[PDB]
Amino acid sequence: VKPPYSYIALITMAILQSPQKKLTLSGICEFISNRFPYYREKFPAWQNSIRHNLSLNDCFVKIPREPGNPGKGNYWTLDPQSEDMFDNGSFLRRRKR
DNA sequence: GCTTAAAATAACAATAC
DNA sequence: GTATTGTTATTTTAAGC
Repeated sequence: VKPPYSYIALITMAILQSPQKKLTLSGICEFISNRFPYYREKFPAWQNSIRHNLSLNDCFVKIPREPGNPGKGNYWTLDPQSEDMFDNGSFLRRRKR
């Protein structure tokens, strides 16, 4: 059902798409599932997968189980670094792996 | 044809409520 | 006690030499 793809890319865009300086792991899961149905169909653990490609890359700060996460109500905050490491490049989705 | 790197995936673990 | 997130580590895939 279609091959896999770079999540970091979708992530970088998920964060970039939000220049408001804010993001939510859950929100992303929705933004992705909303974008890709197949992904929301199989969802072979897009939790760690996303969160992985989400954190493992940008290297930002997130908020764990807070007093305002009834189900999937969390908050993720990223510093002005992701857009920095990106702007520098030119949307390289590999970088001579 | 082989190895190396990075990307992608999965499982657990820790905190918080 | 339960629920949500976070962190780590392992795996797999694909491209680099």
